[PDB]
Amino acid sequence: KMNPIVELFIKDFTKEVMEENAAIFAGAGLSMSVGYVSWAKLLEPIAQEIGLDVNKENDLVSLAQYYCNENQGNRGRINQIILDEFSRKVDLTENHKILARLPIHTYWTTAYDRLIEKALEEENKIADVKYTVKQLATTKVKRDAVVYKMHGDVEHPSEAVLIKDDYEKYSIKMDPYIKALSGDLVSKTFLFVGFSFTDPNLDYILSRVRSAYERDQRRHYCLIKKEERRPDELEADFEYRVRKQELFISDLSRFNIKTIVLNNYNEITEILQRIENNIKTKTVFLSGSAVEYNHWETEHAEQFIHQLSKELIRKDFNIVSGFGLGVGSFVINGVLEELYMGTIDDDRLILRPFPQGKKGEEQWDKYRRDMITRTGVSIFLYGNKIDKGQVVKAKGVQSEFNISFEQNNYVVPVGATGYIAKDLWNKVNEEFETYYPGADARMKKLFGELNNEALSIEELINTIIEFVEILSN
Amino acid sequence: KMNPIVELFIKDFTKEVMEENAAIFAGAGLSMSVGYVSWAKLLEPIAQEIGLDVNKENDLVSLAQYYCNENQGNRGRINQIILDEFSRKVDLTENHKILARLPIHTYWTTAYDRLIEKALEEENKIADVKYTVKQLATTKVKRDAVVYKMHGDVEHPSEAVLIKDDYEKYSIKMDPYIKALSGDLVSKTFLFVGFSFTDPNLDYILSRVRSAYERDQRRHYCLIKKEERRPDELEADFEYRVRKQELFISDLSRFNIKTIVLNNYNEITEILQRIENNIKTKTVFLSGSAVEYNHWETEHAEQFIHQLSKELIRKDFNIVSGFGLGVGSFVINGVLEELYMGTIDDDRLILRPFPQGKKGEEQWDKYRRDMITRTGVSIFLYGNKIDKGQVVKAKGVQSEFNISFEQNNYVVPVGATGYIAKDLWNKVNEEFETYYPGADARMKKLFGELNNEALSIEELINTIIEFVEILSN
Amino acid sequence: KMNPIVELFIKDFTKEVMEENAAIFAGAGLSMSVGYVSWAKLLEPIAQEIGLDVNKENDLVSLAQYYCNENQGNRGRINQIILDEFSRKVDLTENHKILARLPIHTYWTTAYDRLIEKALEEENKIADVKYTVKQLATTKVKRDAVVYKMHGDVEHPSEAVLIKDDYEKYSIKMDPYIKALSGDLVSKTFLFVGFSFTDPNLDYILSRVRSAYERDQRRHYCLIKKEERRPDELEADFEYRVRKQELFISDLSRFNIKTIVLNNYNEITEILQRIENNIKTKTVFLSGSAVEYNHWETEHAEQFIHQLSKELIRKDFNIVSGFGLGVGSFVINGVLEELYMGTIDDDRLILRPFPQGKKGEEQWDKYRRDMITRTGVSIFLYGNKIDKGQVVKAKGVQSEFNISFEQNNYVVPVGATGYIAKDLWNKVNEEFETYYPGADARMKKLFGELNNEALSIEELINTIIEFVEILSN
Ligand SMILES: O=P1(O)OC[C@H]2O[C@@H](O[C@H]3[C@@H](O)[C@H](n4cnc5c4ncn4ccnc54)O[C@@H]3COP(=O)(O)O1)[C@H](O)[C@@H]2O
Ligand SMILES: O=P1(O)OC[C@H]2O[C@@H](O[C@H]3[C@@H](O)[C@H](n4cnc5c4ncn4ccnc54)O[C@@H]3COP(=O)(O)O1)[C@H](O)[C@@H]2O
Ligand SMILES: O=P1(O)OC[C@H]2O[C@@H](O[C@H]3[C@@H](O)[C@H](n4cnc5c4ncn4ccnc54)O[C@@H]3COP(=O)(O)O1)[C@H](O)[C@@H]2O
Repeated sequence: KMNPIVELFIKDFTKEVMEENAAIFAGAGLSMSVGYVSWAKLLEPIAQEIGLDVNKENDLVSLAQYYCNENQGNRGRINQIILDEFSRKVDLTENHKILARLPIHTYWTTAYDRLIEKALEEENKIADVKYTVKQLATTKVKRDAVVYKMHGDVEHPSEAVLIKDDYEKYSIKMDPYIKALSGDLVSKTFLFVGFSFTDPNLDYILSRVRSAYERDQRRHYCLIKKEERRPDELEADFEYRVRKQELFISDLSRFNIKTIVLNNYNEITEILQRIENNIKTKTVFLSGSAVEYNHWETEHAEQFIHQLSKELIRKDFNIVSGFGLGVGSFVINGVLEELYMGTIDDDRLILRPFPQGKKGEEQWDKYRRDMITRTGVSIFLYGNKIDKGQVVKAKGVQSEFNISFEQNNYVVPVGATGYIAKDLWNKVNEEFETYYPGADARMKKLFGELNNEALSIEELINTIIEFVEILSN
Repeated sequence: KMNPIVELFIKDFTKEVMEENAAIFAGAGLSMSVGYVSWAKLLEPIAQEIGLDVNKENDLVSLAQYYCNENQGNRGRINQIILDEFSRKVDLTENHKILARLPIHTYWTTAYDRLIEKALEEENKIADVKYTVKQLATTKVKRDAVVYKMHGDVEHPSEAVLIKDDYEKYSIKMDPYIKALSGDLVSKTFLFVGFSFTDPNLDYILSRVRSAYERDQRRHYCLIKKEERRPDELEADFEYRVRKQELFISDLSRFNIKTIVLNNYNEITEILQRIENNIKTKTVFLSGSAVEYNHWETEHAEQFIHQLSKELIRKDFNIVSGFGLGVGSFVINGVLEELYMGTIDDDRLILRPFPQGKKGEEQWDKYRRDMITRTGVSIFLYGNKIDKGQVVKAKGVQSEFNISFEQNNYVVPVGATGYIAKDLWNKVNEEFETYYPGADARMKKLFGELNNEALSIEELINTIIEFVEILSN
Repeated sequence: KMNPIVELFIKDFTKEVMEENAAIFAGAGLSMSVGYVSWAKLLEPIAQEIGLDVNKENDLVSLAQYYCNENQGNRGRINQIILDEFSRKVDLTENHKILARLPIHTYWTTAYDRLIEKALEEENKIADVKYTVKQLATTKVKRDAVVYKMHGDVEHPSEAVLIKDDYEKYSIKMDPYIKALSGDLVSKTFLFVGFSFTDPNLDYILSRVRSAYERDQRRHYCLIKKEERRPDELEADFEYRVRKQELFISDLSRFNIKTIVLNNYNEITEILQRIENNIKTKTVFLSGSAVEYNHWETEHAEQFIHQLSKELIRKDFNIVSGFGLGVGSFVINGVLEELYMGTIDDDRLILRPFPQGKKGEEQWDKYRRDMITRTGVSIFLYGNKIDKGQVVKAKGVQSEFNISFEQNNYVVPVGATGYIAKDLWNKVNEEFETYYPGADARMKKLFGELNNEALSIEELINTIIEFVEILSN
């Protein structure tokens, strides 16, 4: 768990992303942990040529402009520097991979590198990268996300926004990008990551949006790390910097941009992981097959499964089922009862009955893996089939459990149902920290209660629902 | 083996590439086997909109120009078509991978797709892709090859050369690319693959180079498939098409471009594989360790190894040795005698002595794999070490043989030397077709003679040299 | 040390040359210190024949054109003059030898003499000299550099560009050379040495490149000597000449050519020597053999050597080692740890194990000399072997030190390691000015600290690294 402000932000932004109305605004700071050297370090020889010192300079745009002025406006050196630096092959950080995995269809970047594009490519996602006005007129077919590189691309250094001339002519040359960013800011919920909010173009666009929409501006989010006490600095200077940062945050609020203050930069990764988990765990994989329903009678167990599926649908969960013999019909009935109040939404219930025959069993493993990949939580019930007239614990449920563990999915074996479910519950309780690291007391109590045969249908269903909810929320 | 013309071309172009003075000119036809639909198929709705038929049209540039004329010069539809088609994700063909593996530093492409770029990326090579005049002013650091997309990129459809207006303004807008291609044509040996030589820009550039250099033009190569009898066509029409193609190839030779006529398009892959094999097999991995030199005396075996290494250096082979105990010193002496006639060129002899100690043995496997990867032919001699005062057949030579086989390197175990070399020779002779598929009678005779103890030093060395040469050449 | 502008230029141009993307543009002024009489002195009788005075004339091209006009366009006299003058045998200056020693593959010359060609020949380098349009169509095999004599050769006086007619017909006759120079100016980093930038052809080419590339021109460098007060001139005239030169330099920046102002012409030699030293010292020769590691334990010394080699690789140094007994394995391990993060680049680590036996010891001396020649800095560690069961200071390390001194390589004996290293450190400290003339206080302090046994592994390694870096950088 994190700070209550962080928890509220995680809930709200997960809600925004699940509606596919969220955009990510990534600054250069998101790529500073990857391995690219700092822009000030690159400009250090540039500053030394014109007789300045990059460490004593804070406005690097004016520094680059001064260098260009000292060379009759020529940018060849800076173009070569940025091409040499930001085109290097660097391993992607975890933040880029998580952002690629999230269902985010809009990225706006002020960085010249192609880390977002590579992260989207490695997720088998089609990325429509735009850094030219002409490129706005063409859309890639079946694209997953669109990346607006509003400061240019690394492979086109001459069109990168680096000097004051570029910022001054941006409002004329790149006006369609300004219009697009204004439309996204008024129509989408943005998350600013790695952005210092010192960009003149972004200040201009935000001021225009504020002038247009007054107090009815859309709420956006930013992630900013708190000020850290430098070794040379004194306590008074640190407190002054903290107060300055606080005033900087209220000003951003003037643009209806709420700032989340983070202790360190790894909290960005933690927040992204939490959002990804909240999105992924909303889909539950219901598994099991039952000819004999352990201690419970047939009708009682059927009603239990029906009401469990109805509660899962009611709690805004998407059920994926393999249509196991003896369990599939009743989860289908529960979903139908919950939804027919109507049509079967494709997202709420995904049914994947296994092909029957010799041909089906060849691809059964890939079918099972594809079915499980859609989910983030696996729920196992019973696990008994009939082979030679006798009830024998099933083997498909064990394969499902193995696939779920290999995909880092949460496993919720209900031991009260018995058979392979009870075996899996015993296995999980044998090594609880391996499957649920850092579990709370309530989580342990719910997991232990999952193997209670004295619970009624309602009590067991409520225990399962609460366990799945604390896993997801 | 292929046609004598093809063999002469393979020898000459391998010679050109090994000097790193060869360039590849790839047309759109090189990407027509990957999965991209034909440009005529894309223009079929375009032709139907202006009332024409793309099947009845041969000049598609004029067709696109007519379509643009019917729409007040607007190219949005064609830009969208090319962006949708040529930006799709398609698996690379073998030709692109072989070309990426070859030491070719210059590519000139008339195709908009990024197949060459992806092939170079998958080989861990830095590719400097150029399709804008500005991009010519910046060079990537430590780049392996430069790709000039002279007709534009797929991600920038508006700048693609498709219509007659683009060809008519190319000489003004893209003049630096014309100058660069002229310089490459006069300074590098080109191989035209997938090019139909119907491009007005290439005709203009070739005519300018011819006018500048008269009969002293640099020779270039092209690969063209012979005409095939269409099912509907008659014999007379097929013969007329063959004569027309012959006249086309002879006019092509007016520009000092020799054409290799191929029966089918897989012969392009065969030629590329042959060139890659000729380049790769010129580096021989000399392996072995010997305390007791089988039947031969110590001095006799040392002289044999020395003269074998001297002959390998004399036959233009690059020796890579692991400095095995008892074999390394004498191959070093042979290389020194062959070269000191002088300094040790880094390419001719690469020495990789194994680190000694517990720390070295941890990375010994990766060291061995990296050492073997540099070579294409593995030669094994003896293979006996001393462990507890007795001569025991070594185990490192077996690992080297396994790595060589896993890398598809040719293995030449000399059974006359005995020990692990004799064991490897017996293993190879056990399954000869697995290691040398489609071997000739001379190759089998040489392999059998490799295990003859009655041969002298000169005879055995000549047998080894001839076997390695027929493997390489 | 030189001016900070000169230091920045040296760093940037060393970086450019080490990437093998640097070209040298040599004017006639680079050959005016060799012994050739001035062109005005040669034209003095030519000027007197048409009634003019060469001292009162500044445009010698127009003077030669007037002379040709007075003789019906005949150039026999001027051809004879240039053939007699510039074909004389003159000893090469230091600048030509340094430029030949540098890894520069492209020279462009406006001088008719063959000094660059002779300097490249005396370095055992293959030079491909081009002064005819036809010669551009043929490339020498295994050439080290290509020399474009764009104003003609001395042995072909009739084709030398001397008169206004030659300059006026250059754009038509020598158009391929114009295209080649434009391509080099846009693809390579040029250094202009001895060039006055008053050549109409170079002005035309630079204007065309500027018109083509606007502010995205590649940065180039020029070396220009500052104006000197003539004995007859007054202070006001000298200041006017200084201002005129400043305006001239600022107008070459219009072409993105940065000018380095030098006090005298020997600073060209100093800059070239500094660049050569920076390139040469980046390769360090690691020497030593150790059975007993002085005061330090075996494992401690092994870890020290491993981390020292890892730091050397990390600091962009290329290690050349003779694989000495007890030192070679651990430097190999350090290089492998630094690089496997991967394959062993041939440049980063060159391993030269000595051949073992009577045959190897015959060529051991030449092998050692060839191994050391690749480096510019020699680092000596320990130097103790075992001969008759007792630790005896080695003799190969002494030979290595002697060879390093004979090649003017920097020697860094680490006295803390003891044995021959300590003896060499004592010898160097005995005559410090002989080995390190003009050493700073920091260099002396580091050299003294090199013989401190109280330093830890990290402290000693940092001292060695800092000493080697101040030697190189
Ligand atoms: O019980 P298990 O071991 O694992 C149970 C899991 O598997 C999947 O459902 C089973 C099974 O109910 C279904 N099935 C239905 N009718 C027959 C049948 N299979 C073989 N038959 C032979 C004759 N009639 C049948 O076929 C799936 C594959 O078979 P298994 O994986 O071996 O089944 C669910 O997702 C369930 O979670
Ligand atoms: O003979 P093999 O099985 O394989 C032979 C192949 O290996 C490599 O050279 C060997 C070996 O000559 C060398 N080596 C030298 N001196 C010693 C030593 N190894 C262990 N020692 C213990 C005491 N003294 C030594 O260490 C390499 C690794 O050892 P192995 O691979 O086990 O050696 C070549 O490339 C050779 O082709
Ligand atoms: O130590 P030093 O005087 O100089 C040390 C320098 O020389 C070179 O490495 C030595 C030495 O480690 C190596 N070597 C390994 N094993 C044996 C052997 N030499 C004779 N043997 C007899 C029996 N076993 C050996 O042979 C090189 C030549 O021998 P020397 O130059 O006389 O060796 C490095 O570059 C080192 O810097």
